Amino acid sequence: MGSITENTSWNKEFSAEAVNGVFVLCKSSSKSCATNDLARASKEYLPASTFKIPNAIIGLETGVIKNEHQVFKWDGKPRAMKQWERDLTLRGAIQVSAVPVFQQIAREVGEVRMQKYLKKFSYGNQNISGGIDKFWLEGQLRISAVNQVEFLESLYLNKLSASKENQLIVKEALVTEAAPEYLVHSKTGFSGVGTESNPGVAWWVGWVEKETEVYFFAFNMDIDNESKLPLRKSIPTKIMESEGIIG
Ligand SMILES: *C(=O)N1C[C@H](NOS(=O)(=O)O)CC[C@H]1C(N)=O
Ligand code: NA
Repeated sequence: MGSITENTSWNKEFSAEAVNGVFVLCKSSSKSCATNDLARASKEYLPASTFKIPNAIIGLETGVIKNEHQVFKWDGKPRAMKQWERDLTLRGAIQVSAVPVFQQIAREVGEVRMQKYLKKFSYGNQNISGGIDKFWLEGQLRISAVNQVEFLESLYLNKLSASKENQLIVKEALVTEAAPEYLVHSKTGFSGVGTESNPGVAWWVGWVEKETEVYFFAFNMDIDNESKLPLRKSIPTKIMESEGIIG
């Protein structure tokens, strides 16, 4: 990233909901990004389910995921959310955010390869300690909104250290809104409600293509009650609607 510039006009969307959080928005490239909070833009948080993006790429690159038509079969044993109790494609597993599919991917990738790829991707603090199947859920890995937009820009441009076909496969799995005039790729996350005096984090990260332009975005907020979870999309959506990007 080049520079990060404060835009105070976005604060109103946070204060109206009593949300402590940050939005980072970059037109064309991470050369120039805007944010409501310079300090929070670079503060690092657990990635939670946003980690499915690098994890999917690493799974493909290592051959743990064979291709985009692989079916991750459900063994019929209880999973923590009922929407995960079914056979899933890669896109299906990302869209329903099926943690156990990605835990098994991570186990098969292994610590050595996982560390190597997070270094190649400059992914956050690159700290995978805490258990190979949970470091991004409750371990020591942390990433900022700025770093998310840098990582997503590389993915958009096919510039990550991975094959172009594998980056294209994961990008297809990340489409969340299609209109004739714009296309959104994105991923949500929610670490949990945290503990006393130590809130969890909620995320929405991605990019928007409109006309011949591209906008990279990353939102996070502190959260201690799950009723507030939809704000992770509604606050940044309102900002991007106000900017004329979506809608
Ligand atoms: C990811 O953050 N997780 C898996 C699943 N994600 O759905 S979300 O992206 O809509 O928040 C549920 C929340 C969370 C988890 N419990 O691990
Ligand atoms: Na939501």
